[PDB]
Amino acid sequence: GAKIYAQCAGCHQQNGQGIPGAFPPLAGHVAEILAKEGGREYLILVLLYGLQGQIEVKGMKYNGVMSSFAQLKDEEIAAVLNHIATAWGDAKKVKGFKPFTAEEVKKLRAKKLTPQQVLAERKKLGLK
Amino acid sequence: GAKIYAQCAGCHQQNGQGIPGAFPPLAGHVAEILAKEGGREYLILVLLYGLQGQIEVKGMKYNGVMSSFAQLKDEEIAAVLNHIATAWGDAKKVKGFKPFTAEEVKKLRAKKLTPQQVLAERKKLGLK
Ligand code: HEC
Ligand code: HEC
Repeated sequence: GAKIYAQCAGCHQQNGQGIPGAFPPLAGHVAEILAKEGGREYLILVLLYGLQGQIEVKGMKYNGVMSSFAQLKDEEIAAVLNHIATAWGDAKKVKGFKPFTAEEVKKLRAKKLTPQQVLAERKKLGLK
Repeated sequence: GAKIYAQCAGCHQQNGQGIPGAFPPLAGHVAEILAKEGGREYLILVLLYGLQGQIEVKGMKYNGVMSSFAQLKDEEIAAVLNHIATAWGDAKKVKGFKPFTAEEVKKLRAKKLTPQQVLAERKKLGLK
């Protein structure tokens, strides 16, 4: 569950800062997405389905593509999330959130959505 | 050594297409870089140090960026390095063609370059 995050070095970087300019800050930014309910739903989504479509995160906008892995077993995922949700301080800031879990992960394979579909649900939540 | 290449959801893809404005295609596309006197180090630089800038993709120009695959060890890095290499029929073109002697690397591990910099070494070899 951090080893995973490691399987592809780069993208969102060992630091969570990822690498601003091309990948957004998971860095702490995961909280603000983890606050706003469903968020921990939006996140689940992302790795399973993929996301795309110009977006703004901490003002610097992005527009790129990010793939889904949706291969990693509900397990495999389930983790490399409470990992990016804690492993730079976030389970912190955010209220004692219930961690992640696999049934919830297959609970969504269902959804069987798309890179845009997915943005749509990032729309639902907004910002500031 | 291709399992590695695998750790990466999306990216240059598997059919190794990659995808306009985003990630250029290596499938096919790597016949060329090898057929120069660096094409073969460089890859290591690309891989090793990062790459940033618009460039020619047997047609398109991307403005994308490529994180550094810093983190991986030496061996692993000649693996994929031998994979994108072989995987989509490119070495099946190139002469006195060799395996990414997991050494050919510690060999070019130094320069301590940088994205634009290797963006440089690119256009040195002679491209766009
Ligand atoms: C691995 C090689 C990659 C690549 C190429 C990208 N990511 Fe991700 N990513 C994650 C989350 C939660 C988001 C959303 C952030 C938000 O909504 O504010 C992102 C988003 C992206 C984008 C932005 C999409 C766009 O519209 O342009 C891009 C380009 C992107 N990523 C690329 C989460 C993660 C991970 C967490 C488990 C992992 C691993 C990755 N991303 C990996 C990659
Ligand atoms: C996964 C983490 C990724 C992501 C997001 C990208 N790559 Fe690579 N890549 C490789 C090579 C040889 C090139 C360029 C070849 C040439 O110069 O013609 C690329 C380039 C990119 C770019 C474009 C670069 C730019 O600055 O515009 C981008 C956006 C990009 N990649 C994304 C080689 C490889 C690999 C070979 C071993 C691997 C693995 C990856 N790339 C992985 C990723």
